[PDB]
Amino acid sequence: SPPLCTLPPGPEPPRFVCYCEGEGFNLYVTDAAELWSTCFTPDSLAALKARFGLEDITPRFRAACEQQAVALTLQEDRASLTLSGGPSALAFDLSKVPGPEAAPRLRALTLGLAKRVWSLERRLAA
Amino acid sequence: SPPLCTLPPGPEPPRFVCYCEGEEDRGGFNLYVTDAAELWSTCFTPDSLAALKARFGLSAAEDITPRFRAACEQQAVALTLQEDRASLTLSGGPSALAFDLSKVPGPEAAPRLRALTLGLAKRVWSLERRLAAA
Repeated sequence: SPPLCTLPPGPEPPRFVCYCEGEGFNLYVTDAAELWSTCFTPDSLAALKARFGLEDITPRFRAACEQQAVALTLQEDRASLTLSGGPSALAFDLSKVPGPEAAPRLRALTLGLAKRVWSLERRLAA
Repeated sequence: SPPLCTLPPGPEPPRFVCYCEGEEDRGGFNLYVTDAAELWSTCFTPDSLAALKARFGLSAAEDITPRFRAACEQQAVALTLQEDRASLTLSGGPSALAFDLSKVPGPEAAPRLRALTLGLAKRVWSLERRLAAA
């Protein structure tokens, strides 16, 4: 079950979603109109783990999502996503994803959430 | 929590979401179907809702939401697209209900989809939170 979380974590309406993908591995955040991504190459991911020490990012991110310990800074075409939980706070630089690239991902994201809801509501009934 | 389902039912990747709104401030009922690119709605008026509920022998004070919820549960929802227009069929129950949908305009459709994506994610996070307990 692909981890994600929403911001603000309050009862206020969520204004952003943060999620991640396969370990092509990446972090994403969107306000559902624009999409920001870490945009990792397999080289720069290792560089990141190395700067930070490792060797899997997903569990740290899952852990921050559960704790609602994710911090988000957005200015323009650049974002930063911060993970608190582990030994060192983790920060990620994100760049805005061009519309034609972001678009099929946003489409797939929404349709995928819905299938998760339908499915989760099934399971919960059991 | 608000009823929805995805199509196609089964293991294949979803191409469409069906959901509904209203019948709580209580707002008029509408059904919405989307491929997450375009949005369609029942675009009900009070007259058209009465006329639909008559077309299939339902009453004015009757909520439609429970039957839609029942179609969603059983994945007994049928969809047609002329692109220009749509049909939705509910077969969750004893009697089938068919709906005419038209395209929702952009300046209204766009903010509804954003809210849908974000709302699902809240729902997912909350549901997945609510599930770990049992």
